[PDB]
Amino acid sequence: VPMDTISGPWGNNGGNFWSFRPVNKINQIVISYGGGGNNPIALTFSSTKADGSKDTITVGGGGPDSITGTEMVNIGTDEYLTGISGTFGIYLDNNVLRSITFTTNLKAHGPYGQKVGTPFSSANVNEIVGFLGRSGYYVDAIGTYNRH
Amino acid sequence: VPMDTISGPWGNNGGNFWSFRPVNKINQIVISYGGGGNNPIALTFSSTKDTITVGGGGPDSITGTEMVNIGTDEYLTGISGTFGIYLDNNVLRSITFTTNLKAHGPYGQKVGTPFSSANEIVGFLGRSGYYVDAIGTYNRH
Ligand SMILES: CO[C@H]1O[C@H](CO[C@H]2O[C@H](CO)[C@@H](O)[C@H](O)[C@@H]2O[C@@H]2O[C@H](CO)[C@@H](O)[C@H](O)[C@H]2NC(C)=O)[C@@H](O[C@@H]2O[C@H](CO)[C@@H](O)[C@H](O)[C@H]2NC(C)=O)[C@H](O[C@H]2O[C@H](CO)[C@@H](O)[C@H](O)[C@@H]2O[C@@H]2O[C@H](CO)[C@@H](O)[C@H](O)[C@H]2NC(C)=O)[C@@H]1O
Repeated sequence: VPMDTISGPWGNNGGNFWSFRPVNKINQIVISYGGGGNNPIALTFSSTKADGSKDTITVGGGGPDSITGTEMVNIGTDEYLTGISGTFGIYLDNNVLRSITFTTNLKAHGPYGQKVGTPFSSANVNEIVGFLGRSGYYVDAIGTYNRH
Repeated sequence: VPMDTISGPWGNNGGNFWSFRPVNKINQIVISYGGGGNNPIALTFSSTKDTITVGGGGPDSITGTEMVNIGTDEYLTGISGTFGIYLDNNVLRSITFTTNLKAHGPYGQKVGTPFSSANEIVGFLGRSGYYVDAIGTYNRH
């Protein structure tokens, strides 16, 4: 049984594995921030079905950390995710996701968070049809599922 | 400059180092529990005022406490207990505080790997975060 090509994951081995590849396009992403600054702590990916129901996952933000702010990625009708990039660095003695950018066929959304630490970038070829990685209190790792 | 004899510590490398050796006798120990059960999450050592609390660094709410009251002619002499897994953490599961008079405990659930010290206990040290990762004693004969 064939399975979608994984790019990455990028990051480290903390937290718990997570995966989300819905059968319908991911049209909305919420970046949750903590600590009063631009510190990403959680990601929500959602895909709205024709009937009004949503496929959704939230990863990271597994702790008591108060959500202090959110940013959103809105993916339009003739828009689709093509690439991701960002940085992994230290947030409160944790090597985690520090910034993230979501590229579509139409624009780059972001940067979301703080451009600090070790950078990573997906291969510029392609459609991103899902995400996977590791998370706990924050986002420990992230990669993509891909289909050309 | 001499320093008091350390026994142990026992446990693992989790959490942060802690240490408490007061010049006044430790007369009370509070054992804090979490998750509605017999699961120790924090230890408070207090002197006749010197005090420390170790563990309980999480949002985990305290669901109960128990107390050792050390008598005026009583003093700590040994410790023992177990370490094991509590919510994906290899931490302290039970502890017994022995004095010249009696063993106090056990406090918690006697599950996991046992330990026991080989005297007066004059303080404690260890590692802690959300729970108690390690524990040992300062000693003076
Ligand atoms: C529920 O408590 C656990 O998770 C705490 C947060 O760490 C999680 O999130 C990060 C980032 O996403 C991730 O990398 C971790 O793996 C962990 O996720 C958990 O992963 C395990 C599998 O590994 C999985 O089973 C769990 O489901 C998953 N949790 C969730 C909610 O999904 C963690 O506290 C963090 O621990 C790391 C070191 O592992 C540390 O760097 C972080 O600074 C610290 N976070 C915070 C907010 O303090 C919990 O562990 C605590 O307490 C334990 C018990 O006493 C200790 O053994 C741990 O070491 C840690 O204490 C911290 O220790 C570091 C030094 O090691 C010290 O700098 C901190 O001060 C101290 N914390 C305190 C309060 O003193 C526990 O794993």
